Amino acid sequence: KGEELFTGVVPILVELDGDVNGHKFSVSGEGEGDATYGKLTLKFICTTGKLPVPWPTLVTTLVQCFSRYPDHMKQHDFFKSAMPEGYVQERTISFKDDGNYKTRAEVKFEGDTLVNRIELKGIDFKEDGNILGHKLEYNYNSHNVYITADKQKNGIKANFKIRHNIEDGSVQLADHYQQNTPIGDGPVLLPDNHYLSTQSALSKDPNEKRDHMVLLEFVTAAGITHGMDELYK
Ligand SMILES: [Mg+2]
Repeated sequence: KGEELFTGVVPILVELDGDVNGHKFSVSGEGEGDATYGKLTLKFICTTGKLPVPWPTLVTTLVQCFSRYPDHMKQHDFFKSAMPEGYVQERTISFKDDGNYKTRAEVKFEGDTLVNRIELKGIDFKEDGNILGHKLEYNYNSHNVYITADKQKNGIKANFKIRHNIEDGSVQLADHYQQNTPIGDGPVLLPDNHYLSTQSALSKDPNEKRDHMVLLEFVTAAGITHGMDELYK
């Protein structure tokens, strides 16, 4: 059902309201996704002024329905199956030796646009730790997002660790725990264990004076046992 909404290019809107250690801010993003290619193109603007945390710390919060699910794994794509009514996605992001973010997002269609609306709350950050001291490089490593079914919730959970490069050559770890639950009452796909292989490239718009982030991302599902190789023998 839901997967049919993702055969072409879909416009995306992202709206985030944040509070980190009492620093309030908002981010708006616009772009498009084409799940056929696992591909996202988005530009984000801090609409309140200067962003009080580094942009890379917000990438995971700022639409896994655009992941490319290989045909042989189509029955494992929770995210699209929940559309158009959508899902709630919640995360706890624990920065090693530092504070944490808690996020709540609703991801659904509004007309023909896929919208991601987020509230983010950060607490217990160190004033001159890597986050509030802005010591993170403006770049982004590749990762895997490990998904498991959460039958009790008619949804999924995921766990993964983000490695953020620090300007002195060290790494800041950000442990992620996620849960997704459908908003609608219809049936969804409950997957076998698998992962999403993610890659994200961060850049700047040379004509933009606001604080912003341009993002190119590719996400591909993997990790499910297939017998396809035997076709070629
Ligand atoms: Mg306290």
